[PDB]
Order: sequence, then C-alpha cells, then structure tokens
Amino acid sequence: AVKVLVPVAHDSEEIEAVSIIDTLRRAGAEVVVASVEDTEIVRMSRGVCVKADKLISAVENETYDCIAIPGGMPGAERCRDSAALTAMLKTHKAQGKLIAAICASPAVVLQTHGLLQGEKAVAYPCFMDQFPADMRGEGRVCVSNKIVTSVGPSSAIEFALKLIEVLYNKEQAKKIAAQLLYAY
Amino acid sequence: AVKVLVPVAHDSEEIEAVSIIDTLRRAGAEVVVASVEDTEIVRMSRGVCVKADKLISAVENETYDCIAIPGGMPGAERCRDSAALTAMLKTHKAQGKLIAAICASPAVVLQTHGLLQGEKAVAYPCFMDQFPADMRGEGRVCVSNKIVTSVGPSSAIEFALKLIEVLYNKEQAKKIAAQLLYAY
Repeated sequence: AVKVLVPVAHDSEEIEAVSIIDTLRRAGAEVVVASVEDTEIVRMSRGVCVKADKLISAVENETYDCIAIPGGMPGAERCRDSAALTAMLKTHKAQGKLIAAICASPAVVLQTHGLLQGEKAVAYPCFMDQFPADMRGEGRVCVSNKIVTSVGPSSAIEFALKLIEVLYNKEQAKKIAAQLLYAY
Repeated sequence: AVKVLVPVAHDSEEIEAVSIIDTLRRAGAEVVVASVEDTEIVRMSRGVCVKADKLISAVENETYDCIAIPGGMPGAERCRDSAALTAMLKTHKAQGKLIAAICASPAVVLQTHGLLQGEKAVAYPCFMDQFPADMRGEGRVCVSNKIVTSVGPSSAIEFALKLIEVLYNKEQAKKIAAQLLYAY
C-alpha cells in the first residue's frame, strides 16, 4: 500500500494533475486529490473542472509516502501560497517522504519553500533561472535523492512512471507504461 | 473560430479526455465538454471527477467542426449507448465534419455505428480485430479523410496535436507542441 497526495488549485495544469493521478492509481496507489481552494471543485488552467476528493485542510495531519505537485500558473502560486500544503511539505520532507513537482512547481513551490537544499531539479525551461546554477539538474525527469522533478505537460506520464518506479519498482512502472502504451 | 465537442462519460479515460480538451483550448478552440450521463459530473475510469460544461442533451442540436471521443472502458460503451451522441455523430459525419476517437472508442463507438465505412483506423491494440482487415490503419495516430483515430493514453497529446493541425494548420499545432514541450 502506497499513499500519495496530489494537491490541486484553480489554474493547476490539468494534463499534469490527471496524468499523475490516473497513472499512480493504475499502479494501485491510494491517491488523495486535495483541493487547496475553499471549494472541492477547482477550475484548472484550461477550464477543466475537477472535483477533488478532499480539501487540504481535511488531511493536513495525514501522512503520505509521496506528495506530487502539478504545475500550471497561477496554479503553482496558489499551491505555494497554501499554508496547509506548505506545512505538509515541510513535515514530509523532514520525515524522508518523496516530494515531487512538475513544470512551474519545482521553482514556485519547492524552491520558494527551501525544499531543494543540496539537490538538483528541473522545471518548465523558463523557470530554470529560479534555481541557483548548482541546483539546475538535467532531463525531462530529474531524480535527486528524495526529490523528483519534471518539465511539462508532455512529460507528465514519464514523471508519474518514475514515481511508480521509485515508490514501487521498475517492474511495476514497466507494467503501467505498457497499459498507457508508453515506449519505456 | 473552431468549435469542438468532447463527450464524457463515467469511466471515460481521464488522461485522454483532458489531453484532448486542454490541448485544443490552448489552440484557441471553443471546446464543449458534454456529459452523456444524467449529471454534469462524471467519475472517470481512475476516479478523477470532472464536471462537464454541459449535458449532451443541452447541445444535441448544435454544430461542431469536430467531435473528439475519449476512450476508457466501460466509458466508450456509455458513449456508444448514448442516443443523443449517436445522433450527433451521424449528422456530423454526413455534414463532412471531423470525427475523432482514441483508444477503445474507434471500435466501440465509431465502428459499432458504421462511421468508418471506406476508411482506415487504429485503436488500443486489443481492439484492432474489431475492425475488418482492410479497415486496419497504421500509426499511433491515423488520419483517414475526415476520420482521426489514435491508440491510447500516451498518444493523447499526439492525437490532439494532429487535430489542431487538421482543424487549423501545422504551424498552429507546432506552437501548441512547444507549449506542452512535445518534441514535434
């Protein structure tokens, strides 16, 4: 049993959020889609309306094996500015859980809150200067110890598959790659 | 101005629906996400709850440049068994509009309703024998006159980009490919 939190906000990137959620659930994870807004329904960046499983305030004291943050702007900023999600991230980081982000959120969220110290990371290319030079990693997906980052909407499946590999193993990721028809 | 209908159902494939919707809207299309269920909110195959813009009943008499059908099972069957969507598809087909489907839906919906006559098509590989041998096309995305089909979740972005290319032009599709970071 692997448990993952995916926070969602108004103007979250919908391909990225739903790619993460769908792909992990295929692997058998319990994924909790948690709104950082004052409604369960969020209106994502291209107008897709998603009804979250929970408000983040309802799970603030829960523990997850991974917290995986979708991109989108201003979505990433709304995630950044969520006090509850910020507290959860800081606690999960110190507790050795897997912290993950895609697109803007590695810079807007992870780096703003000092969660990438000693690590490398990637992000949607325009955000790569929000990182000090020595923390700029490489790849469409970048693993750095307990940090996993990734670049954008077309890399959201690759991102989630890496998360499967890290949280389960490479054989479980390869099964889910085959389900999605991803050339692994 | 281009207008596109994307029907959604309980147990529609999330990644595929949202990939289509988000990618087309990025191109400037007006996309109408229309539930074939008796609620605007549909519970997709891996539990992602999406609140459709409209019930399909509300737009049955409308005209679209394209109708683009997400996969998922039993989602494709619920689309297949929608009377309203079936009527829309048959009318749009005769009116020379673009009919599109991904994963199961090229077989479960398009072929079931006789919409692929004289055409080639592809689908999630397990469904390729639901097509007569001479209707089996090639590619992860297959264009056949006014039919566009595609194979699965990891091909949903490629699928939608082809839809942009055919409904707009190749230069518009490349712009949207760059936004999503799809190496086109």
